[PDB]
Amino acid sequence: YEHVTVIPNTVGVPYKTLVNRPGYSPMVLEMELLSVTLEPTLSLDYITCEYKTVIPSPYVKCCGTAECKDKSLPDYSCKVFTGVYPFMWGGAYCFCDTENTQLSEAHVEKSESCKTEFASAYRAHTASASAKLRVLYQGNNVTVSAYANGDHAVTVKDAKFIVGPMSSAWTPFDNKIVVYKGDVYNMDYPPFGAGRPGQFGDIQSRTPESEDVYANTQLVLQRPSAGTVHVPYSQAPSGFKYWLKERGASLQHTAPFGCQIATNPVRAMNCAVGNMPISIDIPDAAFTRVVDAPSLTDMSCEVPACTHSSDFGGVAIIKYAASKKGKCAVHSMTNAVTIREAEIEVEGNSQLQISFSTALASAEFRVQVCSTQVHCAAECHPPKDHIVNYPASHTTLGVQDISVTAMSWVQKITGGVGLVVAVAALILIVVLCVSFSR
Amino acid sequence: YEHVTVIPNTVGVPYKTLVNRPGYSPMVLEMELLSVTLEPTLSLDYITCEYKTVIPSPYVKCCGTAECKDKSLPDYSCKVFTGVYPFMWGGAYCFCDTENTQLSEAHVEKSESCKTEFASAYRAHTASASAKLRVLYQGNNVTVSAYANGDHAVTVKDAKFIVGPMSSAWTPFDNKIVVYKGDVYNMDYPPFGAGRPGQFGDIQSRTPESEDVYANTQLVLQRPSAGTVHVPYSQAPSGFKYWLKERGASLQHTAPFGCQIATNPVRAMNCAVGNMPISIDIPDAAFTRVVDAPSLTDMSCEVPACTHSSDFGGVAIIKYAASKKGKCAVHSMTNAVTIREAEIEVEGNSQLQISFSTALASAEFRVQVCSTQVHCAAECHPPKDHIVNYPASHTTLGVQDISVTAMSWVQKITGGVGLVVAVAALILIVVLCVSFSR
Repeated sequence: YEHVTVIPNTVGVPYKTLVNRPGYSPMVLEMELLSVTLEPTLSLDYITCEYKTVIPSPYVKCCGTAECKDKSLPDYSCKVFTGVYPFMWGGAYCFCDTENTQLSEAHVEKSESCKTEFASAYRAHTASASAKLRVLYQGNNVTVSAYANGDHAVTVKDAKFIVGPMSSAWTPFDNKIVVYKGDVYNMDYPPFGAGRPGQFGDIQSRTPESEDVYANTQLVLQRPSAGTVHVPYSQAPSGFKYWLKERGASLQHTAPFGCQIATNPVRAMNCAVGNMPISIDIPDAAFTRVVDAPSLTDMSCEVPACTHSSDFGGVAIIKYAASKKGKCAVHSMTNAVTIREAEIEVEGNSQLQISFSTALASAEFRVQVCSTQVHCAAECHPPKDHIVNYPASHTTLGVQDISVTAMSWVQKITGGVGLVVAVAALILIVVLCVSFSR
Repeated sequence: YEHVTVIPNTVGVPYKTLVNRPGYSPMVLEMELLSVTLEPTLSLDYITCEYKTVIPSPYVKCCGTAECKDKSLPDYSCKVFTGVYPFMWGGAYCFCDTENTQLSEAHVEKSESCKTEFASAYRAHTASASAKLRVLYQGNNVTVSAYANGDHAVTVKDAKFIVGPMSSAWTPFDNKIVVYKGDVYNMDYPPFGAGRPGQFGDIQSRTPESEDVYANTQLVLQRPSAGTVHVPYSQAPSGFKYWLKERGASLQHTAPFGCQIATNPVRAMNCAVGNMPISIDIPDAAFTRVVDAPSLTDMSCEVPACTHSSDFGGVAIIKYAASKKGKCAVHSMTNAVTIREAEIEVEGNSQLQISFSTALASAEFRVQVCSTQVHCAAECHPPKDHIVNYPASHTTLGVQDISVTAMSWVQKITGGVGLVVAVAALILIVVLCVSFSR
């Protein structure tokens, strides 16, 4: 039997609904989203990582100039210094006191580490929504996994399930993202070949394995110090190493809608935004005929206590007379009153208990048992503890239009001045009428 | 020295621009898009391919009933038939004339073909633009390849080039596409698990090596014929084998803007749409001081013949005096006239000749030679040949007003009608003024 419904896109809250097949007993489903995953489509622009600077042993020309020369390497720089006279441990290295020169040359490369310590700059396109769901019927507690595409029907225990797409098209990932490990960031990273010295992207590669290193480190060689064979230089420190210190909190902490964020694959999970359609077929053997029911009548309903506790702070007694032993479903007709139970056993002339939850300070609602309906009404006290660790187990209040019973003061004063206006108008009509008549 | 320009995004047409550095003799840059490529970002929804049906030997129970054992295979079916009496080549297979039964069972799988003969259904998220370009200065053709991101500067022959961003989003791929080999198609393929019998998508899997076969063939078994041991059945013929026939024309033959389309990876090429921004920073060593250059004087244009052909249909001769031998730029100040040449050379008192292309019926234009301008004028006779095998070597006409000389017929009739109105209005104003003087 085909049935169709919509549940809010809120993880870990049970939403509960009535299958009402014509000619057969009703039954109550409940289901909850165990997980919802948005998963964007990623375009790699470039990999950023720590650079190394390569500085070969400097060539020193005794008694003449070294010729300078060009080379094509990613940030290559070169100079010839004149009037050097280096000493090594045993003596002066040069045969004459002056007219020597030192060539010096350097270039940047990816570090050996860039296999492991690197970050990825991605553009992120729209997302392959996926979902995981628990459902309960007649004591069959069962789980299903699916895409949210509104097709791809999954069968289990000869039931069949279809889900999505959700009404929301929001995602926390912006058009540009960077990922490092578990951390992923919305940031407007510089395009390939656009990155400055000493900032994220001062060195870039199209892929982690490519040799086409872009680098912009502003390396400058400097005059070697007196008597000494070293190669001094000046250069902006790694823009990556600085970003690792500066970066701040990733989307796992900063993101809207209470969502959780994960990597490989890049995912956003359990976003509390919008609502989700689902359709379910349950096998026609799972229904008892409307005459095979317990057949119960002459109900009345009673409320020992009620409290708007964000969970099942209401408790009620239902009186009944039932023709035989039989399993019975129970459900609440009104969106502002959710119910803990779903099915129960009845026999004979007796009474039964249920628990319920509401925002209402005066709970008025109808309970649909097996085929048959009863009205329930009681005053509901406020809860006493302030803050709690779980989301409210019911719909929000109609704050404009579901004020309490004993708000009848509003009707009492509205008639208390509405009749004053009525008499004022009727008086004015009579005196106006005689003034037209004469 | 840095110069910026924009050229129409139209492959294989050369465009011309004038390098301008104050205090240095000018030079002319010619460039040509050799190709431009859009590569869309693909997410694989599923593979499809020819199915195979598997039909094991039928179990025949002599002298009793066989019965189904169910199993979750991708399009499984089972049936049992009664009163069968199968023969084999030597006689009856069953011991007795009736009370026999044949179980028949079947399912479907991917064929073994699906590594070779398959089609691939993709979503196609936004593309990245790659461009291959030729450019010419200092007598040398040079060629550069870049991403058109607008920032990824490429250096070649000691000059630095940057290109893009692409000034339009337009892409020949729809949001969903399928590919086969070289063929790609825009089509609204059915979602995963949504496929109908006898159409594209009647068997699907999320990768070609996966075992997650969705299938919907409507396979149904039939009762065997008299005396015979086979398994007859009805099934919708493999919908991929029909789509290989019913295929239509791939986007390579049907797409807008005259583009070419190819696979590995999927690419659109040479879409003649929008325009391409370019910046080039040629070395300061390419210039020579204007105080040294052979700067022209007494320049006198003449145009022996002209036609608004789609190639260089007109020719001009310039009488000149020049102080010394040297290089000399030529460029056209009027967008409706394109000069063929670039950086000619000049000496003495003499003449030179140069060729141009134009849509103008009565070409008048200014030619900027080295550091100085001359005014040039002609009548154009229309080309004799309808149809040519190449695009126009000139700008599209500003036909909103850009038109012949001997349009002075407009000045004649608009002047005559203007004067008869002006005289009629003056006569009215005089008589109106003296009849106001009363």
